Amino acid sequence: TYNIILAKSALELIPEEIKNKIRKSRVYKYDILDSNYHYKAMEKLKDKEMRGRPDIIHISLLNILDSPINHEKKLNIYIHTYDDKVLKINPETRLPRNYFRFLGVMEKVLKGERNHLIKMEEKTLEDLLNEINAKKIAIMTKTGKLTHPKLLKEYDTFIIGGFPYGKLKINKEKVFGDIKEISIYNKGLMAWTVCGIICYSLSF
Amino acid sequence: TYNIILAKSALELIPEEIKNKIRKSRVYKYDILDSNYHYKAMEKLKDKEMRGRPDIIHISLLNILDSPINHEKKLNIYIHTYDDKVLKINPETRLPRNYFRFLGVMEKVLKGERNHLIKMEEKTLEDLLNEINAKKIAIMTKTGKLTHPKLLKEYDTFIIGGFPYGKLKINKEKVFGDIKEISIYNKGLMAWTVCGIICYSLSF
Ligand SMILES: Nc1ncnc2c1ncn2[C@@H]1O[C@H](C[C@@H](N)CC[C@H](N)C(=O)O)[C@@H](O)[C@H]1O
Ligand SMILES: Nc1ncnc2c1ncn2[C@@H]1O[C@H](C[C@@H](N)CC[C@H](N)C(=O)O)[C@@H](O)[C@H]1O
Repeated sequence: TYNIILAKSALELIPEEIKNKIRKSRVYKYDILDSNYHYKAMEKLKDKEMRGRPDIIHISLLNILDSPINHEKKLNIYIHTYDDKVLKINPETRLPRNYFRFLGVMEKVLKGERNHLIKMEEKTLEDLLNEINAKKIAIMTKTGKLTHPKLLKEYDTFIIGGFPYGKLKINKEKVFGDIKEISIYNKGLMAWTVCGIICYSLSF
Repeated sequence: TYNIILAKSALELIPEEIKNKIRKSRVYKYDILDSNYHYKAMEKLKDKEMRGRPDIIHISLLNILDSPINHEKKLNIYIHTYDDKVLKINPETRLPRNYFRFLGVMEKVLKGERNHLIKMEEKTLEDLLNEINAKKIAIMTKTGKLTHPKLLKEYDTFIIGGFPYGKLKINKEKVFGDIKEISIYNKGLMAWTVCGIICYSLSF
């Protein structure tokens, strides 16, 4: 099996820090940080530029969950969040295609309510890698070594940034497995495209 | 330069027959049929089971538009709809990631408002195929002949149903080019997954 991880993902409950600046409305009734609705209240938020984009996770998961490699039960799926929660997504999860419905599911999971298909734990990215015994880790990034996807089969673990803008940073000395930075294209792609390219390279 | 077509797509202004059963609301203000909001009003609509799913198109287009093969300007992109409209999607279209905003864009286009990146014409699928001079056509369907994605490069035109349930029906006698039915996997996949698999085959 392969592990696929969307890491430092822009999927969080609204940070206490800024709840005071959030005026609630009926157009958006979720406690999930979303820049489309909280852009102002996020102005002085640390790393604001990489937070508040849950649709990156939604769209990527729609791609991952439906991929042949996942239908063949050959994937382990994890969402690691900006604030160090890890969601293990059961391969048979039926993810709502509706964005708001999606937010509703995630809101409950992140608040610790039980979900037999999506397990949540508090955990750093590095600890996750060690506990699943990731051995050869490909960190996907447009600034890594250009690499043909037919070579991706050589790694057992793939990490894709689940965030809008930035670069994925990981503490080498805290990870037992070997980490390699890998680009599969010379332009910046969206996260779900990268997830798709990985999944399909694993089947074909 | 390849043609990719999402065909008989579940993307329509509310059908004349059931307009009287559907009121704009604050929850969903768009004149686009969506069964997540209009399920009951669609009870007695013909082919209801393959209509009212704009999200299939939204997600597929997000995959297509961000694919390397499209960044390299090697795609022509078409949405053919259930009611015989054809939307030509400029490769540089920046499609809203937000579903409702996507609906707002598509609603205007379908109503005939000028959009310089998305052109709309009344047109059947067969007519579309003839106009673009499709010669070697792969119709994707799980029931077709299984074909490793590696071979997709031999065709010039790909057709994927932009609908939830059923099978694409095409009058071959009305089509100049050659049509083969092709399966890329031994299981029903979602349309966006098939689009993605095709797009990535074309680049690797
Ligand atoms: N050309 C690429 N090769 C490998 N991974 C990529 C590529 N483009 C985007 N990604 C992944 O997509 C994630 C989220 C992106 N919105 C950020 C892209 C950013 N330009 C980057 O390469 O880090 C990134 O953190 C990367 O992991
Ligand atoms: N295993 C598959 N191999 C090739 N194309 C597929 C496959 N599964 C779905 N598609 C395409 O995706 C479209 C949308 C589907 N939701 C329809 C599912 C239906 N089971 C079918 O294969 O036709 C279909 O019209 C096909 O064009």
